[PDB]
Amino acid sequence: SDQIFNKVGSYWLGQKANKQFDSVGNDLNSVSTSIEGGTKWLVNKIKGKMQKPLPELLKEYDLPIGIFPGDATNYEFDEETKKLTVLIPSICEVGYKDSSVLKFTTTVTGHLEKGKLTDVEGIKTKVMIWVKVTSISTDASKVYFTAGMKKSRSRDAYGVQRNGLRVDKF
Repeated sequence: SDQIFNKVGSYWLGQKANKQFDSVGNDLNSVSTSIEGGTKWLVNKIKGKMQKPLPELLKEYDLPIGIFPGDATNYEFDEETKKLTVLIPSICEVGYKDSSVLKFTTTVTGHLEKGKLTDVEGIKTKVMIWVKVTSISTDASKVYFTAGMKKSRSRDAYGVQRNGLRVDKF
């Protein structure tokens, strides 16, 4: 004797959805460098000309001090800097009871103007206070040493009158 009935229902549903966000990246690139090659002389002719009549002109755009050796007083300027740079052959530190001691660096920068070179960057000068911007005011003729009349030196003898030796030349 049977009348058994067990119906089981089955439902179906399918949730379909999709959200996939990703992000695209990017990177930066910047490579740069530089060298120096202003001095160029494959010939070694021992005289302040090298191979071109240039060095006279540099000192010519500069003041009549010529510093002393003729090696220094080079007239150059940088591009990015736009500050003029005078090349001194070697770093000379000159000290005497004059004041104390003065440091003349090689590649010094400053505001060069026809007549006077104002505000340097490399020449630490102590005449009374130690300052690295004490500059050389010249009247395109007479010179007033780096400080501004604080040290009285006559252009007459060799331009700038102090006993220093830029240790690059003998």
